[PDB]
Amino acid sequence: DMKSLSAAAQACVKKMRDAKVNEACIRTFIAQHVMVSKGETGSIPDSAIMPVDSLDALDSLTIECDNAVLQSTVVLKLNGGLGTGMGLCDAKTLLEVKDGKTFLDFTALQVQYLRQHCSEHLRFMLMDSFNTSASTKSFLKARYPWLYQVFDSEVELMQNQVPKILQDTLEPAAWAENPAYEWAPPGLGDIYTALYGSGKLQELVEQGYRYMFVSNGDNLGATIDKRVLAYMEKEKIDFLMEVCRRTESDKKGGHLARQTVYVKGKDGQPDAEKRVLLLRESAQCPKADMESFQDINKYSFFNTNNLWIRLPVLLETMQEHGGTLPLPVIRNEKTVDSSNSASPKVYQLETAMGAAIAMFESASAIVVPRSRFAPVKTCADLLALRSDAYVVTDDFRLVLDDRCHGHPPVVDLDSAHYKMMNGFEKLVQHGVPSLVECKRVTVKGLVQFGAGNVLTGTVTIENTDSASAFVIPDGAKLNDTTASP
Repeated sequence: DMKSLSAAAQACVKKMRDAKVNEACIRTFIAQHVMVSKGETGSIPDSAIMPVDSLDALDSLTIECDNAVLQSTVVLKLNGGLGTGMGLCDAKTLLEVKDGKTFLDFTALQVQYLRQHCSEHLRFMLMDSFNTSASTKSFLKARYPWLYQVFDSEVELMQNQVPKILQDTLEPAAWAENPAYEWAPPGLGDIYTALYGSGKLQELVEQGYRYMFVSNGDNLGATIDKRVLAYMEKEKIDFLMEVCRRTESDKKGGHLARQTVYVKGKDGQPDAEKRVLLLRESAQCPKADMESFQDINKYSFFNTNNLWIRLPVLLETMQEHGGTLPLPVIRNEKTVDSSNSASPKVYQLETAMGAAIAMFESASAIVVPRSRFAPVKTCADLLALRSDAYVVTDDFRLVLDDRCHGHPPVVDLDSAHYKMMNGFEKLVQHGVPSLVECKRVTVKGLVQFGAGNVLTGTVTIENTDSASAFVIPDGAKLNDTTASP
């Protein structure tokens, strides 16, 4: 808290103040710092948690909220990330997904739709990083002028940065070579801090906003559902997390868990127990416990990052904690320069947005279909979306064509040539093949689609000479075949 801080901590405070990091962020970080200095490692072992047996599901819900609720609703999209995994040096949300629209186009259109059809007061917010801000703003200025006019004052929330601290001392790392490396984002849990520190949460609450839907900017599936709001009104939920069933491909990703608090009586005469939901990511899991962490039957619920928050409760909670949300610290072990392994060893302190599930008395989780968690991880994914296996709804949502029957075309793309965006674009330079009526397409080696290519059933296009490009001709219809030169 007040100093009454250690020298290491004060040095952190000093560096942040000089930099001039937001005070809420300083308060939040320092509280983490103190924990770490008292021995907190952030580890969550299997002994400390129980699995969650069952949860309500979205599919049970039919009732839609009315317009008046939406009027009190804020959409916040996390827009910090770069497109780096796909070779894209820009905000990930600015990647073109379908029909020449970005993720951000779809979100902005969805919002406009809600504003047009339900509620002009529904608010839209972006959480940007320093890396993404200018580009996002320029994109709006061109394409969404209404957002642009309010960008600095209403839309944009800035992510904080926090100092890396040396492992032995907890004092700020120094890297004369590159001073930026001294800093890191804090990461996703920082949203609460940013919202509080900026004064935005207070502003939102005072204007009468009641709900926030928070989601990844890169999740196409994350769209406002009116059922969820009605459910929140009805059940009086303060924090709601959407989860999907954890599949094998998610076994290395964050799961739901529970703990219990037994409150002995305590002059009521009744011994009470409360369930507490929490999130556990792999960085919190001891090696000994990892195989269990990876048991998808046992921990079957995966956090989507679609979160619904009752804003006044969040504010009141932050206020009751010295203007913070005291999320559990994740204390990563790193080197100040990650790539250089002789750099000083550091702790990078982060929190998870999802981890807020533990902070509220009225928190729950709801099982949602996988369609609500639809990121683009690979150019193979992008291929499927750009294809006619997907259609755009009246309200600007992306959904599978009916003919798919809930099954996407499976796309296998050679990572020698298509891992990155420049490579991918080249493959589709003369058009995107029709994949709707296609179960699987595999592309091996260097290929270019023709215009008007239609793939049916299972198709492989293989070119085995890497000094060549195999070009499919216009009109090609390939059904249940392998094509090759």
